[PDB]
Amino acid sequence: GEIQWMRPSKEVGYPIINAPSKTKLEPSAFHYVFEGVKEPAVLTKNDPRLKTDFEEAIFSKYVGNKITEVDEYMKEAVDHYAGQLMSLDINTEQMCLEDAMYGTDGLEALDLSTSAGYPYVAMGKKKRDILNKQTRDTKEMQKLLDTYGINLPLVTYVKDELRSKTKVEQGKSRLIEASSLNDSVAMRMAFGNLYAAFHKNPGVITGSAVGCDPDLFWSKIPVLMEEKLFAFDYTGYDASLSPAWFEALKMVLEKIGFGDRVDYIDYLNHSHRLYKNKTYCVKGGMPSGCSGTSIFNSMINNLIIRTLLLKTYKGIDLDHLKMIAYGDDVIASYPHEVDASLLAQSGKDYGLTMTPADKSATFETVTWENVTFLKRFFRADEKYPFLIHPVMPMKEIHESIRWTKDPRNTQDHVRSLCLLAWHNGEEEYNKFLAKIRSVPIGRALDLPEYSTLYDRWLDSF
Repeated sequence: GEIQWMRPSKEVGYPIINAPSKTKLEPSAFHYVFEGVKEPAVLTKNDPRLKTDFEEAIFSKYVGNKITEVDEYMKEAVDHYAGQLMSLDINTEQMCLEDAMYGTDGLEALDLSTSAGYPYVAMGKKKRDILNKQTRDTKEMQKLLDTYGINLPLVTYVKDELRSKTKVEQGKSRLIEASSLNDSVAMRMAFGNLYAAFHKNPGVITGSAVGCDPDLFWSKIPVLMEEKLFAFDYTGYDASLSPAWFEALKMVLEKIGFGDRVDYIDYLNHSHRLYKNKTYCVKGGMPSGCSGTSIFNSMINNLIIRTLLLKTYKGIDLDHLKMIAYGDDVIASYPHEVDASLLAQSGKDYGLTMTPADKSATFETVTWENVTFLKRFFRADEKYPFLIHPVMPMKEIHESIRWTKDPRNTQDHVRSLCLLAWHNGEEEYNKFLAKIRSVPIGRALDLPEYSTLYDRWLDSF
């Protein structure tokens, strides 16, 4: 990904975009009861905590485009992976406007909270106005698609979330690039069926984990995986993707019966976007807040791994590659051991920064005892070994609970955390509930006891 040019929006007929200058995150009732070193991300150029220019910091994720064309290795990766998706019988038909808008089996209805995008964000028009759950009306949207068309600029927002002390001081705040409602709708109509297929089939056939339920999915993973596991982390995956990877993605889509609408991928790839008073054009790099982003990143990750395997290890049998990706996150396996370090260097050739899995200083053997996926460890149940617990470290949970966006969401926010926490064992969980109940707010909450969660989990398979 690389910025081609940037400049004042007024010079090209675009209006300035107001972005919430204040963070919605504030110390929660549990701020001093649990330990955390995280603070709200930097949102404006003026934040006193900065130690380097804010504008440069946020855009520096656009490293450039290391590759131009789609080489032989990528092509075979495309063939192999396209070959697998082919077996799912993915409905190639387009999805109707109604389903694309209000959900259907396999696809949730448009999220009514996230940005409406341009020009709606500049008109003052919000989502709850364009649609509604009960009546499932499309007349309004239909009228708006005809009015402002598609392929509209993305609106770039600084993501309001928790970041480490360093990330704050270096202004390393992440960006959400909001897709226009129209684009969102169109893309959903175009690939709705593809998304549904993916959500209903997390595993080694889609090579995707998007939409999965970790409580249940964990127990299936090891079975699906080959003998020797391998993994690594990416640095700025989304922004590092070169146009060539999008081309490969288009090739896959084309091979699975989506040829007629690969144009949407160009839009993700080579787009035009708005940030405050500035307008800029980007070549390469996957925009975060667009329709299919997770799925497309995952598909690309499938092509990436294959490509590196093919280039690093001629003769490799991809039919024996068992991987599951969730965007840039990935768990992979092969019957034979592979050198992650060696793969990381082949990666650098395709504009990919690959480092040891889970910030280890050096590349080491990945085992079931140390591997993580979606920040979660894998731990067989002490009583029912065949059932695997997804284990989110308590540190993450403590960090999260120390803050709040909406005091009314406290109940759900804590409840959610518990559903994650209990997998750390009864003793750990009780200490957690104990701490929660050491403040009035926490005592007022309605939380599940350990035995409840455990029994429900056991019964769920």
